[PDB]
Amino acid sequence: ASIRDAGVADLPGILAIYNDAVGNTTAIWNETPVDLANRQAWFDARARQGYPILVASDAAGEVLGYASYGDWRPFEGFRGTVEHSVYVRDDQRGKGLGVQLLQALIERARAQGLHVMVAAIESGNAASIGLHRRLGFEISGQMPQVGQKFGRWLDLTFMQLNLDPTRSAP
Amino acid sequence: ASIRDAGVADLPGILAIYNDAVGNTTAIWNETPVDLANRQAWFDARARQGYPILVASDAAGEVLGYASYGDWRPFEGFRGTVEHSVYVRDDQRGKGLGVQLLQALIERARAQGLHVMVAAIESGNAASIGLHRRLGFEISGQMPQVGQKFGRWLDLTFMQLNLDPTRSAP
Ligand SMILES: C[S@](=N)(=O)CC[C@H](N)C(=O)O
Ligand SMILES: C[S@](=N)(=O)CC[C@H](N)C(=O)O
Repeated sequence: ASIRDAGVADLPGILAIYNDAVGNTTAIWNETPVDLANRQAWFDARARQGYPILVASDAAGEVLGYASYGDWRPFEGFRGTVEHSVYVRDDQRGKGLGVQLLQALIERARAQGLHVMVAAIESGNAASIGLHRRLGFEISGQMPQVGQKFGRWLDLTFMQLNLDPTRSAP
Repeated sequence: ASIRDAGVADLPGILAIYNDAVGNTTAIWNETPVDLANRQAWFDARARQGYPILVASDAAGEVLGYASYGDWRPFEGFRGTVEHSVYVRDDQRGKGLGVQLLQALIERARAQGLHVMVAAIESGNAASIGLHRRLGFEISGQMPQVGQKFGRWLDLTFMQLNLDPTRSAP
C-alpha cells in the first residue's frame, strides 16, 4: 500500500472504515454511526487547522486505512500536543498498514513543529499498544472504567511520544 | 465557610479567582484572562448538563472558592466520567476549603449517577495531589511535557476516583 493525503473522494471509504469501528470495535468509544456530511465537516476542520488526514491506498485508489490527529485538550497550554487516530480496514489487518500510517503521521507532526503525540487506547488492545510501543510511544496512564461500550465498562491506556526530546523549552 | 450552589451574583467573585489562577498559577493551563460574559455562558452551560457549580462562602457572602465538573473527553463512551476543577481564593489556603468543596462535589457526582471523577493536576502540585490521595483518588496518569505555561514545559498528573465501584456494568 501507498500513503498519501486524503482527498474529498476518499471520504466515502474513510466513512465506511470509521462506522465499522463504531459498530464493531472498542477502538472508538462512540456507538452512533456518522454520515458523509459529518466526515466532510471533519475533513474541512482538519484542513483549516493544518492537521493532516492520511490514507493507505492502492493503485485503484481504494481506502485501506486512514490516520489523522487533532487537539488533545481544550486549553491553550496543550498546544504542542495532539491526539491521533489510526484506522485499518478490518480485512487489511496483519499487513503492517498501521505501522505505515503511524510512521507517516509522526513525520508530519514533527515537521509541523509539534511536541507530543498522545494515543488513547482501550487497554485490552494489545495489537495497538504494541504498534505504538515499537514506534517510540511509552505508556503514560492506565485509567480503569472511564469508558463504556456494548454495555460494559472499559479501561483506557494512554501512551505518548515526544517528537523533539532535545527541545528543552517551548 | 458554607457550601452552596453558585448563583449569578457569585460570578464576579468566581471570575476574579479564575483570572488570578490564570495569571499566577499552573492550576489552569491558559494564560489569557476571560470576562464576565464568558463565565455567565459557562454558568448556563453547566446547568444545561445538570453539572453543579459550588461555592464556599462566608457570612459576608464572599466567594472564598468554587468547584465544578464537566465532560472529560468528547466521545459518548465517556459519559460516566467527568473532570472536575477546584479553586480556592489565594488568601484562604490552609483553611480546608479545598477538601470541603471536593467532598461536596463528590457527593453531587455520585448522586447524578456518574461513575468516575478525574482530576487533572500539574505534577509539581504536591499539595493538591496529596489532598486528592486522601479523598480516595489514585494516580492514573503521569504525562511529561504535554503542556506549557510561563515559557516552560509542564507535566500533567491524572488522578481518579471510582464513585460506584460495586456497579458491575453501566
Ligand atoms: C474514543 S477513544 N477510545 O478515546 C479513541 C479516540 C481517537 N484516538 C480519536 O482521537 O478520535
Ligand atoms: C488546564 S489543566 N491543568 O488541564 C486543569 C483543567 C481543569 N481540571 C478544568 O477542568 O478546567
